[PDB]
Amino acid sequence: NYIERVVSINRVSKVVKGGRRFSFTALVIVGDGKGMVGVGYGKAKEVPAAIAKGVEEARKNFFRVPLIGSTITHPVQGEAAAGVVMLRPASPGTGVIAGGAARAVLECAGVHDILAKSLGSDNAINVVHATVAALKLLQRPEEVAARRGLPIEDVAPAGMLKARRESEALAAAAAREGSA
RNA sequence: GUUUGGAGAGUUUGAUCCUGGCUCAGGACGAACGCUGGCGGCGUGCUUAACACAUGCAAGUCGAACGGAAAGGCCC
Ligand SMILES: [Mg+2]
Ligand SMILES: [Mg+2]
Repeated sequence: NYIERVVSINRVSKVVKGGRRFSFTALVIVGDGKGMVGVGYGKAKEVPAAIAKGVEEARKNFFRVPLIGSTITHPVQGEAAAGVVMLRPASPGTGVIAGGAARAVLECAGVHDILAKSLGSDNAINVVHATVAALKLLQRPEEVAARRGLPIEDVAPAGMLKARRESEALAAAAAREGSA
């Protein structure tokens, strides 16, 4: 099951000697809610065809979000095309505290608890791009440990190790219930 | 050491991105005004003229400091 959010529909227009030739653009976000998300921008003469092209471009651009539990690993600031988004991890229960465009990215990413603030341009297209830039700056503790050559207990905070442990237990629980 | 904690929307253009102001959704009050109005608990009430003030109260008490004797009391 893929969750699909249409963030914005924009009616654009070319000009010609005969008048204005209108077109539609759709910014579409597709994800599985398991830490995969893709962003697709589709444009066509009609709204449904624009959305459909957006869905396809999003699936072409699936990428993986490092998620410790139901939260991002560490605070990050992504900047793209004047868009600036700050992401901060939150404790369980906080919920998605995010603005409209960033909410669509993070919900489809399956982030359940996050604090997100937009600090630059309010243009939905560029806010989405900035949010993706931030999510690409997220690092896994496993990857930090390897890149540093140190063990995991040496590079990460004990409380993040703990939250890792419990999240692995719930993954095992779902595997037990699902294979039973 | 460390989680207990940040949401945005509209509006410059034929269309676009940016910059940038304006406006709105929240909360608060020693409040006022309009419509409406059942009860109780607990608070609270001149923000203006340190303007002017009828009337009654808001500082007395001690006979174990003292001479005394108007009111009571008791004794002729
Ligand atoms: Mg701005
Ligand atoms: Mg006064």
